[PDB]
Amino acid sequence: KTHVQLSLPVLQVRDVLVRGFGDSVEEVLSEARQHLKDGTCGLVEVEKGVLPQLEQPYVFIKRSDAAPHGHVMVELVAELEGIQYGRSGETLGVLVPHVGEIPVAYRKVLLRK
Repeated sequence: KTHVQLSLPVLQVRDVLVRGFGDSVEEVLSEARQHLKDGTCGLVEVEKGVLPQLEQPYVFIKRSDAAPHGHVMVELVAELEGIQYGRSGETLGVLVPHVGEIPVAYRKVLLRK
């Protein structure tokens, strides 16, 4: 399927144990997609002071359209030293590995895969 319904655990930035997906734009997009497929991907909501507490390159989920069955359609955009790889809508948050952190909420998304 071109899209997959996912429910992403929303993590507090100070709880996150693994603060990024790797060391290159291509690696972090690769790893983010693998973790999204494996159900091992968390979401951190972006506010003042969040991104400097995480590791670049960043992987964002961004709204790709204006929401089937409650799931917002999203796609992945990576960022490294202020350059983004991808073009999409509003940021819903930054993706990180999930390794058992307790979430504060869930974000229902339809991921363009």
